Amino acid sequence: GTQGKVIKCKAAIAWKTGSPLCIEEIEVSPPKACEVRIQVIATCVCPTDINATDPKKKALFPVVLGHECAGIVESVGPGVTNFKPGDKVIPFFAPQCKRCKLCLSPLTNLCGKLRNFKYPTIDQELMEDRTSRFTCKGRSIYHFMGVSSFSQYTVVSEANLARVDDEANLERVCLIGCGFSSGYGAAINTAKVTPGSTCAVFGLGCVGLSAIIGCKIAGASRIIAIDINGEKFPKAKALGATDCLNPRELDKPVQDVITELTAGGVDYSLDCAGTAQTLKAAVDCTVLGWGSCTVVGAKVDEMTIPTVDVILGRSINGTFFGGWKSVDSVPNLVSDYKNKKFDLDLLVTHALPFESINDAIDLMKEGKSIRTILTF
Amino acid sequence: GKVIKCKAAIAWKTGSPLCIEEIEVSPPKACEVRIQVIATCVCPTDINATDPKKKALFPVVLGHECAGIVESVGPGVTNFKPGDKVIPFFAPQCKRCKLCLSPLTNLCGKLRNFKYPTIDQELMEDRTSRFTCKGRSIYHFMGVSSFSQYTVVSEANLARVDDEANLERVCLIGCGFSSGYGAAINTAKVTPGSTCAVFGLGCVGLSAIIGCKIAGASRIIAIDINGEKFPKAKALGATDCLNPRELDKPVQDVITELTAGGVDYSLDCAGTAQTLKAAVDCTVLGWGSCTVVGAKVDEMTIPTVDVILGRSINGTFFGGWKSVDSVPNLVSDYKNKKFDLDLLVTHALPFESINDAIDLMKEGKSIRTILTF
Ligand SMILES: NC(=O)C1=CN([C@@H]2O[C@H](COP(=O)(O)OP(=O)(O)OC[C@H]3O[C@@H](n4cnc5c(N)ncnc54)[C@H](O)[C@@H]3O)[C@@H](O)[C@H]2O)C=CC1
Ligand SMILES: NC(=O)C1=CN([C@@H]2O[C@H](COP(=O)(O)OP(=O)(O)OC[C@H]3O[C@@H](n4cnc5c(N)ncnc54)[C@H](O)[C@@H]3O)[C@@H](O)[C@H]2O)C=CC1
Ligand SMILES: O=CNC1CCCCC1
Ligand SMILES: O=CNC1CCCCC1
Ligand SMILES: [Zn+2]
Ligand SMILES: [Zn+2]
Ligand SMILES: [Zn+2]
Ligand SMILES: [Zn+2]
Repeated sequence: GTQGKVIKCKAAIAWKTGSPLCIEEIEVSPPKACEVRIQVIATCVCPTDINATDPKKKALFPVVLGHECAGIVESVGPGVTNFKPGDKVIPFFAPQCKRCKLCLSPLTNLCGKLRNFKYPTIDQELMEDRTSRFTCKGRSIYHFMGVSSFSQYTVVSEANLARVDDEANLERVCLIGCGFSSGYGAAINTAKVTPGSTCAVFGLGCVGLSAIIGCKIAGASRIIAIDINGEKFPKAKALGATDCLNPRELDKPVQDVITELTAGGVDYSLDCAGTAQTLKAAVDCTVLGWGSCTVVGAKVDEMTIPTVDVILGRSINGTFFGGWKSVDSVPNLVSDYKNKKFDLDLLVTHALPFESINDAIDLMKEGKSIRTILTF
Repeated sequence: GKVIKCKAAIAWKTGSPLCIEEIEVSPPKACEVRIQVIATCVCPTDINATDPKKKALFPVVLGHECAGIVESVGPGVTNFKPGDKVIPFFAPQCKRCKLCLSPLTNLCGKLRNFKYPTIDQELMEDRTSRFTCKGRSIYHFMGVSSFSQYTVVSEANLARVDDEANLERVCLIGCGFSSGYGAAINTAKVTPGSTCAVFGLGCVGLSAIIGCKIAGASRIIAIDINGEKFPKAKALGATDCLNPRELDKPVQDVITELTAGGVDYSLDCAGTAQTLKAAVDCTVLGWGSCTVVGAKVDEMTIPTVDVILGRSINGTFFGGWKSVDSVPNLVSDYKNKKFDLDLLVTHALPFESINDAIDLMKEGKSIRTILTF
């Protein structure tokens, strides 16, 4: 684990699609220029990781999945000075090189670092110099979304991580790595929820729940939580939801129930589920004139919206990592948590050994968990 | 309260052109004004009403883009008097509802059908018509019905304008110009130094180009499959012109390459499945904004990834202008030469030759044909 030397450690590898992850012993090369090798302390399983193991979806194999985590810097490549061994950090799929047009713009959190703009899931599958830091059984392993946290040690670009509070609880702040930040920021930054406004959140998993926390912090007077899984309602309400609706138990489309309940629709809707149903419902349930729909989750490649709807005032946009300038914002979210601005503990339903990663996956696929904290 | 006998164009049924008929225009009741139409244009929306594939009501007095003068006002009306120059419009501002009070929209509670606005405001406020022809009551069209020497509109559908206004040009403010102009300024919210793309170069797209220029855009790309529309687009500010028919690559890729990433704002003033798709594709990632103005199809398919990567989509209704309050100002701006509406008028024809104005429009030979009496 010493600097400059290759590290051998446990990691979950997906040798191919539609298969369960395999606990292997891999070789993690040392960081090259502008890279940082991190000791992953805690990591969660995000549906996007599972999505990668879906035969119906495009992906690269073999690969070290995982991208939501927190850890400690083990070593930094040549020329790196903003990071040093011992620092607590949180990597993320959304880079912020701070040295490009996109990074300079206050209108986006995208970065010129990103290359693929049609399949973000298969981008950042290798380091800058198009090579991998991972090796297992003489084979080269693909990185995932610039993070690959399903390994006790991973190497990431400097543009893909932030140093956080020295006293940050790595087993909770790891949620800031993707899930929490994405939903929280979708409400605050992308949808731009305003005080006294009404909101609708579709999908009550970690993202949807964080979106609710965000709407609450933003001052929404009413937050309608929608999910086909009634179990998700208690946690939703505990986080600020004022109304809960299960499309499965309604005789009318859920968007028409929301419209009636609010006498015209909500000011802001956030789809944190992403199905054909939710995407359409998320747009329909907003008020005409100024209704705003924000796409957060997306299980489908397209959404179809009537021309008359946009003409009559409905707007549609979407988020990428909650609209946060990652490097600058992540440290702030960690501080907000330290100051108890929101409670990340309510997002953790399970905590298993890394070896039990496949069980963490099943729990999620089965919708029996929000987030499962995996530790090595 | 005299009943006026005049000529007007009536659409008796779908699939048939308008007919010049002698009609009886009843006097204005409460909160109403009887206008003497001085100049009116045919808008593609007027033409669509007679298209079998489109929802519409019959019989009907079509038209909604015009300018005229007050012939007589209804009981209690004080904001209008005979002789005042006025401009009616489909976007009402009754100033008696919740929507009118809201600074986040220019919609109005007077509107009732939000799925088919073209068949809305088909009758006055008291659900009765002011038009009669051969013992038959005729529907009004979008609260205006300008294809008549005289028409009656709700007070919420008109505004008094500058006494020295050239009704022969300011009539464009009744719909086409206001919508395109406002789409750029109010809806897309074009910013100084920005790059824009305008699809469809008819009266709306051209006005959108004018809007983009006034808003300070530094680059305005004009796209149309009809190259004959470019000269005027350039005359109004277009910096680049692209004809999809003459490009081997999809026009959106050409726009993206020509701008190294796309434009900041796109405005679709054509409305086909292709332009709507191109309008979104050609915007930059991160903050690209597509504003739907024209719409020939009921739906638009947006890739989920586009929105996630920063592109946004919205639409305009009468250019987002609070009609009653804004219309008078647009007239003043023209008076002050803030922009020149004369360029939008390509032809002039006697009202009775309305069907010829319609044919010109369908041949793509015109922007706006003024119909006079
Ligand atoms: N845009 C961005 O930057 C990000 C997007 N995401 C995406 O957001 C989504 C949500 O993430 P998680 O909360 O972690 O996932 P999750 O699987 O825990 O959440 C899905 C929830 O939506 C519900 N649902 C499914 N179909 C539904 C329907 N028809 N109507 C209502 N509810 C329905 C489920 O019952 C479940 O509670 C995922 O699709 C994920 O890939 C995650 C991070 C960032
Ligand atoms: N949202 C709102 O409140 C309003 C919407 N409109 C609508 O806006 C649209 C435009 O109105 P006008 O300028 O008066 O109509 P128009 O018929 O004169 O304009 C259409 C123009 O687009 C071009 N075009 C057609 N297919 C094209 C393609 N694939 N690519 C590029 N250009 C293409 C045509 O050659 C033509 O020059 C109409 O659909 C109209 O109903 C008009 C007023 C207000
Ligand atoms: O879950 C993490 N990341 C993904 C979510 C879908 C859009 C791109 C980023
Ligand atoms: O062209 C004039 N008006 C259009 C405005 C958008 C709705 C259909 C009517
Ligand atoms: Zn994720
Ligand atoms: Zn950057
Ligand atoms: Zn019109
Ligand atoms: Zn009103």
